[PDB]
Amino acid sequence: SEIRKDTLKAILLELECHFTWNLLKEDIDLFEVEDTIGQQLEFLTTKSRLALYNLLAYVKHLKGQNKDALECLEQAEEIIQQEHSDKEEVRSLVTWGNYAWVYYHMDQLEEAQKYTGKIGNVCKKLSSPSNYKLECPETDCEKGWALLKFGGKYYQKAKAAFEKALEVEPDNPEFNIGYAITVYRLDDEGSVKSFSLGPLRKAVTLNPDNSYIKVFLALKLQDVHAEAEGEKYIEEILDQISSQPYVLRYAAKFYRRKNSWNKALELLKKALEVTPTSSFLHHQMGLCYRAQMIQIKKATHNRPKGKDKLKVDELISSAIFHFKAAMERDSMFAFAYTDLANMYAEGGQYSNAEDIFRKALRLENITDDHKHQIHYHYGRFQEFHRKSENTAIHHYLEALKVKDRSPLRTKLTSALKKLSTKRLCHNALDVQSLSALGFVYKLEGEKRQAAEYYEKAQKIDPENAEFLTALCELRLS
Repeated sequence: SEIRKDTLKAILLELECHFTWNLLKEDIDLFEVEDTIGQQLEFLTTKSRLALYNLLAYVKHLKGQNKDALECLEQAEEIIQQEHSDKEEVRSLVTWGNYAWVYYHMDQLEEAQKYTGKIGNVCKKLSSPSNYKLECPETDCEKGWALLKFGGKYYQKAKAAFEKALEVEPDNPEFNIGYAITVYRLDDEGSVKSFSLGPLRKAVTLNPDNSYIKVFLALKLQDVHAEAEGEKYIEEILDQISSQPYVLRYAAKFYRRKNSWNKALELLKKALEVTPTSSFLHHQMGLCYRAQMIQIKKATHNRPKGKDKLKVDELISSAIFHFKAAMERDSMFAFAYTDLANMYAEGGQYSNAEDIFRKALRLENITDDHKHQIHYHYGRFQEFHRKSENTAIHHYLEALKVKDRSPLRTKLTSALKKLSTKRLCHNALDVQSLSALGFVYKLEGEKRQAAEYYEKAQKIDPENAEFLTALCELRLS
């Protein structure tokens, strides 16, 4: 019955939970997010298993695994009850909201209504101004963490949620970690900012035994050239994090940026032992082997000999090994494809690089951010290794069409201008170059120039709908 489904949905949309926080599937890699959450659940890396299971349940649903989502929600409930709180009904509202939505998506309307009913009863008892929700700092915090996990498009929204929570309890240890991590994420080659330094120090003060927050402080301290103070925090946590793969990968980053490669690898290996299925961790190892090789090549002016040549060959093979192991564990782990392809290209293995790039260019269910970077890297490969300028222009353009504002924007528009201008010097009637320039100048706001270029392209190709559309938009002035 579409009638009954829609009246229930009116109610489900009034709940506060993951299904009403606008957390879009298209903005994440579900397998990577699922891996990340799993790693955070390991060996009490967090004091917040409840939020993690609620989020994991939402992610399972997004992967089309509603039965597994129910299992996470059952684990969520057990964490609530086992706590024997006088506030177990209020603490249960997000978990109940997720239950209602999941049962709704499984076409179990009667079950969904049991949960909306329970949510309604609590809100009524507590005299909430809303029928189906109850304002609470804790829920703001949980929303904060969910937003944070969905990535860069949500960082400002996450910051707002944590600030809402902090408004009620400014010295809450948990809200402060969430706030400080968000500002850390917003601080992020830049140049790197240090707006997070204050909030991170505060969060560490409020959470003296927390390895998770300490490692971010160490990283930030490293960023502002206080590596020595940062290493003291790293040394403080090392014994506590030996079975905590999520924190280990950040401590390993700390050592990698110091060029302490064996230290970084020792930690990443500990991490892979807790979670051997992690694409993320394999890729991090590959980056670490690659960084070492680049450093050796520099120190030997690109001509390594002897034990250095030997080391370089081993590092290259080890890097390839881990990039492939990453791809094997998540066919959607796009960073592994491009880093692998770029390595083959650098070693002159063009067929191999092309094989990898073609797989990457055909991945469908990956974020626009990843497609954008894949197009960029393929464009660079075409420009500098194939020397195929038209093919490069095609992919630089696709990169911009997928994502027009990113740290790659300046590089993309500069390359498009250069190759298009060069081409137009040879053939004033090259349609691809004319329209590339029209696209770039429109994107930059140079509307007269953009119209001039598109008008030339259209006169040569009169029925091209893209040129007609771009021109219609420009004529709006």
